[PDB]
Amino acid sequence: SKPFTVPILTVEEMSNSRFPIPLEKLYTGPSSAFVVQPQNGRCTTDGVLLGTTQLSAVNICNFRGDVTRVGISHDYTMNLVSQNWNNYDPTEEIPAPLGTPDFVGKIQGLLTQTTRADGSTRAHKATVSTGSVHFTPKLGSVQFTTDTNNDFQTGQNTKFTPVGVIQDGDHHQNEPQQWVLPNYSGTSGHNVHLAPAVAPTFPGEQLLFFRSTMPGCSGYPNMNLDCLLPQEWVSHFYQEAAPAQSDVALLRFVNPDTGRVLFECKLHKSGYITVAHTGPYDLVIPPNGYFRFDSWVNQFYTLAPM
Amino acid sequence: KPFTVPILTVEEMSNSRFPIPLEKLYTGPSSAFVVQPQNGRCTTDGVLLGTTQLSAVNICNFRGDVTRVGISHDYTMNLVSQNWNNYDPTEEIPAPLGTPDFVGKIQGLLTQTTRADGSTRAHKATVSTGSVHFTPKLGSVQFTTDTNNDFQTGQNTKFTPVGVIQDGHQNEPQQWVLPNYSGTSGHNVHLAPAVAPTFPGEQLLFFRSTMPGCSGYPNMNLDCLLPQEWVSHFYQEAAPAQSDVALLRFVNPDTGRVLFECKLHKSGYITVAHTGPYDLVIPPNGYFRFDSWVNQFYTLAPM
Ligand SMILES: C[C@@H]1O[C@@H](O[C@@H]2[C@@H](O)[C@@H](O)O[C@H](CO)[C@H]2O[C@@H]2O[C@H](CO)[C@H](O)[C@H](O)[C@H]2O)[C@@H](O)[C@H](O)[C@@H]1O
Ligand SMILES: C[C@@H]1O[C@@H](O[C@@H]2[C@@H](O)[C@@H](O)O[C@H](CO)[C@H]2O[C@@H]2O[C@H](CO)[C@H](O)[C@H](O)[C@H]2O)[C@@H](O)[C@H](O)[C@@H]1O
Repeated sequence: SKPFTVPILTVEEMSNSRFPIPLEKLYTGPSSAFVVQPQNGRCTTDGVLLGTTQLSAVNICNFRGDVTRVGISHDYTMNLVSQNWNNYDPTEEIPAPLGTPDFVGKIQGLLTQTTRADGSTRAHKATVSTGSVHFTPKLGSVQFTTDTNNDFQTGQNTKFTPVGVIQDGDHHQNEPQQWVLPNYSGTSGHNVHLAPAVAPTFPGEQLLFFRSTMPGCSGYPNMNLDCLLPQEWVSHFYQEAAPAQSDVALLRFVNPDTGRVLFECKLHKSGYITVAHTGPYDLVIPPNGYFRFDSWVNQFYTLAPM
Repeated sequence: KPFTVPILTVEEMSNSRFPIPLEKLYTGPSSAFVVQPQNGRCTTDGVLLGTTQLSAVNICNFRGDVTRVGISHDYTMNLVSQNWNNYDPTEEIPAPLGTPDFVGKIQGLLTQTTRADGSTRAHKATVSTGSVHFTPKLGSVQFTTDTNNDFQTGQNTKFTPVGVIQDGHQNEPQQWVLPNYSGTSGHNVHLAPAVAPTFPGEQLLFFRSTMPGCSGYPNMNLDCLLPQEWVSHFYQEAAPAQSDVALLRFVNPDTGRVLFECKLHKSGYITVAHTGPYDLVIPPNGYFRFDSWVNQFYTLAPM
């Protein structure tokens, strides 16, 4: 049956699967203090999409719909539609629309709008607070704070394009909280249909993360953003749909110039990586290095230490 | 190695000329103007062309340090690469990889971090690619912003694009007019070639998106020759071309029925047999499938 592979793209050639920005580096660290349960960048090695994961990075943390002003304030409610402007279905068995933010934080960008009848357009700086009780994407609406109280029109197609994150408070880097899921239905109900939490189980192991730095837009935010799989790996597995022959795919990270293996890791078939290391470590890698699938192993495979 | 194209549907893919999803397929005449985009250019055997790079999220982004123009709201950015290292103007490319390849006013947010204390900031900003100060091949561009004092010198600064504006209707942007990458100081160099159908009865097939509009009455259509995912696929696979033309069938997998066939030229663009403007009608699960290597003279069934 179809041989399994991972892409040959280098880390810096790839994209974060949790926000529309490039990858910067590989990082491993302790996760015992967190529940690591992201909903974007979740895909099995056989190509089954999980959580809120969809196929292109450009759609992540984007929103579309019509807007109405909240009272006489600068806030606007967006009634969500799908990526292609068709109705959103809240009864679909997913946690929230595909691409919905999967962390608690205040994401800043531009809210843009076109008036269909005459082609007039407009844009305003806007922020969505995903920890707000008004963040209810599973129910079909989210709220934005904007720089206007009267320029947006009702009944017109409106898009939010994300740019970065903000923070407010004396406790610097206290938000965003990248490992805290929002309440997709607000106070109305609990989250449903989630991709599972992941954790290392084998002695001496940690998760391996693909790390980016989100742009900061105001205050003193925590800009670190870790994903479990690059977006290009999600797309690759989805298209290849190569069957998993065991629970774990052993990958070697290779320098293509010398041919030498730098380290090895375990790609679990449910779509995340562990390495043999303890503590925070920014991996020291050559920029042309890439991952290579070598063989099908089990969960108890003892890796060469990082 | 057998040549293939991705099995992704149109709406699962991204525009290779701006960081937005694909929406639809369009064919029309293009004899009256020059089709020479520089992003989304790649040969079927994986050679990147023009200003093309590998991820959609880096297109029309800019990074560098900024300095205010006088005491105005405009800022000059001295460009660096995606990972904050040197841009070399002597490299034989038209401009940095990912540079905009149309004349227009692109609006987004200009963001900055002060490294010493982690303070951050963001301001609405526009880059006019038809401006004499749009000189990315020289290493700099100019932004008009909504501040005249908040940006600091010597600090990492990023422009994230969102959409386009217009002044004066739908007269700008001009998607098929390349900017002058060196301004008035020199002519464009090292360009991916202009494209045109050569076989009678054929037209280009375009992968189309709508750029968000941010002010005025802009022309929001944006057509690319190859989805970004196809660029990335060919780059990785590097499958040899057995002729100059790959025959693709667009298939509805619900039925196994072929909806239309098209020619994917080795140098990286598609033609169909049709005369006139046409918005293609496709099922949501439709996709392109490579069937065989043929020649410039193979007659396509009418689209
Ligand atoms: C940390 C600063 O963040 C940005 O400024 C903030 C505004 O975006 C908004 O949220 O209001 C707060 C408080 O009014 C702003 O913070 C103040 O900004 C000034 C500089 O203009 C001083 O730095 C104060 O100490 C901040 O409290 C951003 O525009 C600014 O440059 C800073 O990064
Ligand atoms: C077409 C309008 O575009 C946007 O408004 C423009 C501003 O973004 C800025 O460029 O200044 C111009 C002219 O002062 C603005 O155009 C006017 O906007 C008013 C409404 O505020 C009227 O529509 C005029 O006819 C425009 O000339 C945008 O915010 C606005 O909603 C319109 O789409």
